[PDB]
Amino acid sequence: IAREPIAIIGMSGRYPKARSLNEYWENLKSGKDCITEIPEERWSLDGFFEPDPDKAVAEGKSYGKWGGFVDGFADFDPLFFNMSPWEAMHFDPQERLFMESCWEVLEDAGYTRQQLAEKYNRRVGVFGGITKTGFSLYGPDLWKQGELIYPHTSFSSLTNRVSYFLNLQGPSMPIDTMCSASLTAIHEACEHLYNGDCELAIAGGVNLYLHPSSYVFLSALHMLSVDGQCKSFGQGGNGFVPGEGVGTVLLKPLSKAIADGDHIYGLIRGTSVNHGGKTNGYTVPNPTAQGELIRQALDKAGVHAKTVSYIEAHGTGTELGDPIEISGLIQAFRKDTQDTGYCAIGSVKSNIGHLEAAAGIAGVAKILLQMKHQQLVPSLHAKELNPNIPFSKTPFVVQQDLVEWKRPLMEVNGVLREFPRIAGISSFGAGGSNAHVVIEEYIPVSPQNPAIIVLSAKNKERLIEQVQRLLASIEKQSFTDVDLVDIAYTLQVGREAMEERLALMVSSLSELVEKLQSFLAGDDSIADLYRGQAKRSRETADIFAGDEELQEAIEKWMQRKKFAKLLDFWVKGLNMDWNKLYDDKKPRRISLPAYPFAREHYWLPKP
Amino acid sequence: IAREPIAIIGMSGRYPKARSLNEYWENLKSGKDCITEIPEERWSLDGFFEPDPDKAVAEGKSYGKWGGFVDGFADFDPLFFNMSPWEAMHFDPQERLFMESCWEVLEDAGYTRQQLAEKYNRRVGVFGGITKTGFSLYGPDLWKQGELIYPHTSFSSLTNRVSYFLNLQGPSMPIDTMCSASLTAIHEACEHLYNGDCELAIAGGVNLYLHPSSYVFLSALHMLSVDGQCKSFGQGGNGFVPGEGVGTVLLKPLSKAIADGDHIYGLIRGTSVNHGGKTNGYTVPNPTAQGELIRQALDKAGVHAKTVSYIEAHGTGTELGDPIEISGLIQAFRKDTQDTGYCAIGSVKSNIGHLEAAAGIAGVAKILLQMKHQQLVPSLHAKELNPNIPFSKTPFVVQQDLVEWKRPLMEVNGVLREFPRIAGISSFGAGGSNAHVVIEEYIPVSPQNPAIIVLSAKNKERLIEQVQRLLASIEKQSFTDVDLVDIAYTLQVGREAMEERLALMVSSLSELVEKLQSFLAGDDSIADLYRGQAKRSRETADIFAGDEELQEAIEKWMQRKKFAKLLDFWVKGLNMDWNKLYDDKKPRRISLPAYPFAREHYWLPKP
Repeated sequence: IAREPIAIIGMSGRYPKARSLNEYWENLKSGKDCITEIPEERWSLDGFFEPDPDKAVAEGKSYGKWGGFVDGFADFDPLFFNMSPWEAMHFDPQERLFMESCWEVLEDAGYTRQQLAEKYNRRVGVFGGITKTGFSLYGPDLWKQGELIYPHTSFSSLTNRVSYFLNLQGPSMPIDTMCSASLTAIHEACEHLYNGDCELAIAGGVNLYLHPSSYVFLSALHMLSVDGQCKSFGQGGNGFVPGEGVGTVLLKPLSKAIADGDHIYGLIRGTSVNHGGKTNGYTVPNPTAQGELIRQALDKAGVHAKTVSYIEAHGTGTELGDPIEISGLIQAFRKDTQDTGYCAIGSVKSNIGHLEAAAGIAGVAKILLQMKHQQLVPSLHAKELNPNIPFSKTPFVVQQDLVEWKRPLMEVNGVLREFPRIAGISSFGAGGSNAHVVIEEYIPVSPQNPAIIVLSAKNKERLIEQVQRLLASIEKQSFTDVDLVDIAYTLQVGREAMEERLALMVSSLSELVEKLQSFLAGDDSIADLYRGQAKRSRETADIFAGDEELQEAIEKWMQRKKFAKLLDFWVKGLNMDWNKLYDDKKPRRISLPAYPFAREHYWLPKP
Repeated sequence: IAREPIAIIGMSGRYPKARSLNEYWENLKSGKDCITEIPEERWSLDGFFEPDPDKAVAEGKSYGKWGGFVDGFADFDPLFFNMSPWEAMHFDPQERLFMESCWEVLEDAGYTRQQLAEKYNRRVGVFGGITKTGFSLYGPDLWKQGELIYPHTSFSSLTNRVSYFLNLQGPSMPIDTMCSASLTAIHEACEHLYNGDCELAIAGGVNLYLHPSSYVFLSALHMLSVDGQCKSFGQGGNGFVPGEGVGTVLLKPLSKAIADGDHIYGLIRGTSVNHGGKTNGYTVPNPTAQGELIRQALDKAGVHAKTVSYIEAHGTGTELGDPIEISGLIQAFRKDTQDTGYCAIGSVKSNIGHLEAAAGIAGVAKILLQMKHQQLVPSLHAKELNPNIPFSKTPFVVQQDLVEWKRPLMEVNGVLREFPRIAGISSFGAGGSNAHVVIEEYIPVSPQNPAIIVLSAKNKERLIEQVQRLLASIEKQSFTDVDLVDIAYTLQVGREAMEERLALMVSSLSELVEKLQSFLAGDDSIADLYRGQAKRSRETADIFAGDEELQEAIEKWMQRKKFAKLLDFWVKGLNMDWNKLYDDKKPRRISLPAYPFAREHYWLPKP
């Protein structure tokens, strides 16, 4: 029997040359090649790089010097997370990026820690894909010099730190199935929702290259392309090029997501995992296993293969792997249809490289953005196709250009019928752990009644950045006055009230823009704008909170639109339940910029 | 609604001073303290050990020099696993131990890879607890000397290698929730059985200390006892002492285990996991979380707390942790009963130390052995109890001596009723990931018709060891002629036929003993005993296998008891289906010694 879909109600991500999901989409749309040489900051090429692959292996060197790298890999805001600068240095940057990403995904969804505790009794799971080690390798040389620095990678801490800080009591565990880690995390997250182990789940992954030995080892296994490219299904695919990233999604069963008014990116209709079993080699993929995997996900989802219109392939660009992936796909698909050339296929690995543990979540992000903008983006390095793959005899055509993503038409029974946009994504671990996920698009003020816009951050600098980023988002998302109430509501209930506070009473979006610009310009005496720190009136604020009579008065202030007094108190530290503003019709939560973390650089000292 | 229990149909384990489960039990029964100083083989104490704890931390040293260590930690039989000696050296010994343990657990259960493929379509999951890194830290010094040796710890490979070699296609993933890893693995294994992700599951864990930095780090966190003991619930508990181990269980739903005639160690009636959420410190356990965890497992199991008669506690022996564990337990228990002093409590950590990832499976092994022998063993270092814990006001009494384990009596409704032996086990990760499992005991030849005893190994040396170990087991398990048919059947269908073969036709157990002893003595011309290699008649054997007419003839040989010809051919490489021996009544599978792997030492070279 079929199960209800899992809604994706929040997403965060940083990928190569894409500090934000908006930049990620722009890069994907334009077919941007995000591969570069290793940054000197990570390590030097001298003594590391040897272009002759066989000589490189003989001399313990790497014949690859290319990768898709994330900017600010060592950036962190430890004060924000109640951590010391010294503590941060001990933390694997991968775990740091994931910490921020998990905070971001709650904010994207429009959730606070308080709401998760009150409404969901903290029943939130955290499933984090991770596989790379190497941070710890810097230890021994530091210890020889007497430094009391113990760099360590704790997979368990990847998720436990998040559960601790966000105050979550659902299952908290890392997923390491190598290259399929983050897609396996999504599978496990969904299954744990289905069996009631939690009511919400964070799923995702992270992948960074921190020590040069990672490249030396991949070279020793001849897994690297000498051309530094993932030529997904293209001629001359000869290995992969490594890549970095971090991403998460927030998951909740569809019926409840609709009931709670969440914004929905898409639906997970089915997921599957398996293992290849005994093949001709430990790292040799199994096309029969892959086909059964895909078929099971389709079956669980209730999806007919003729109605799948995009596949995000594993697609690492290997001579052996790429043709095997297509064999697996057609094995699954052909049980439903013999039709050919109707489904687009691609791989983001052609753009940003092989993100290993984070490859799945990166691919999911691509699918969701393709769904949002209803476009299919190019897949790179395959103008000439792998000649060993007979695509014309399969469902699949490698997407070469940016095009409209059209809803497909299938005959139910002599009647044409439009189907929604459905995509599949595969992720295959080198060790043989496989995962597949089937995703479907989601098809759903005045001076007399002004909006209350609130913003808050840990300090003035962060607050200013918040204002800048909100202004940019308003322009980028092409908001109008119709969106104002949603913006207000999201910032009200979807953001944690912090120390440095700002509040506005506005009648129009244009009004909001103007006052924020005046704020940034240094203008003061701005009409109906309030600034303050929560430390100013803390003793009084605490008295207000605990007191029945004083809370009633605040409620009356809200009922009678005494916003001047109300907003003045809020910026001074008085905490409110902004839901009290709304009698019956509650606005919707939408995506707005997450907290702009301090970008403080924390990386181990030279030995 | 309640779910049917998960049967434990196989178990393997190596623990400190216990190469076998039989030795493990003897140690537990006698209250043996298995803690020793660090073996010189692992690392030297010079430059490592400093008894002043605060001085040790200041100087990057360890104030602990004690542990529960497994013998043969670096032993492996790579040829057996189709691996090279060079390959083995690259493999983390933890992964090696787990590989052998997984092979052993199939054999204990009486399963072959072939049977798993034919009867269960390879739908077998592998869930392996692991958390320790350090093997890789030896890399940098080796690379400076130009060695092309890349020691690496791949959590994913822990399970993927097993899935590959054993040819399994169920979920294959490591579990790292720190100290609760292997108990979490059991939870995940059971849940994956319930949701149909597989039909059988291997669950367990492994834990080894391979690099001294592990102790230096535990010292830096002041987690080590200066007395090198886990004083579980005892006066002066002041930290833990580390410990090593590897263990696995094979799991299958009870109804099917009964149907297939498996031997059952016990029943998993309920399991639970959660996370502590926000506590006063990252490593500070949450008694309320623990109580809800335990209560959920009890609820899932349908177990009333008055009927639980033993708890295997996490019990690490810390000033803060031990009293919190009891608070959590009584919170769960008191929802069912206010009764006191009826349930025994203990921790194997008092015997073998804190096995971290493998602590859970070690505790499970203890519970099952206690159930098998219907005895409760001592818990050490608690003659004087922790004075901060008011045990007399709780259900619990620390087990001080070896005693009969009595089935408890509870009043259902004015009527006395005997209940089966039910135990709970807790495992708490330092990062806050918790697990609890509720386990219940399982309450179920002639010269004219001789038994066919078969043994086989990779070579003569291994075969000889097999014979020795079988003889020892016959004496140890106090078998009689009644057990002969089970022994025969288990060795027939529960063992993979290997290259070096031995077969006997016997009428009595005494006959079996005598002929095996003669074999070992070098006697030849032994009546009704056959020796051979499968390479001898390989070409002919292959012809026999593929041929319909020849197989019919073999079947007739079996039907007409032409064992002389039959056994002569089998030892020469002819493969048979021994089930053909049995018309209606099939004997039961029982526990017999697993394959005696070559003990070849593989450890990295000195830098």
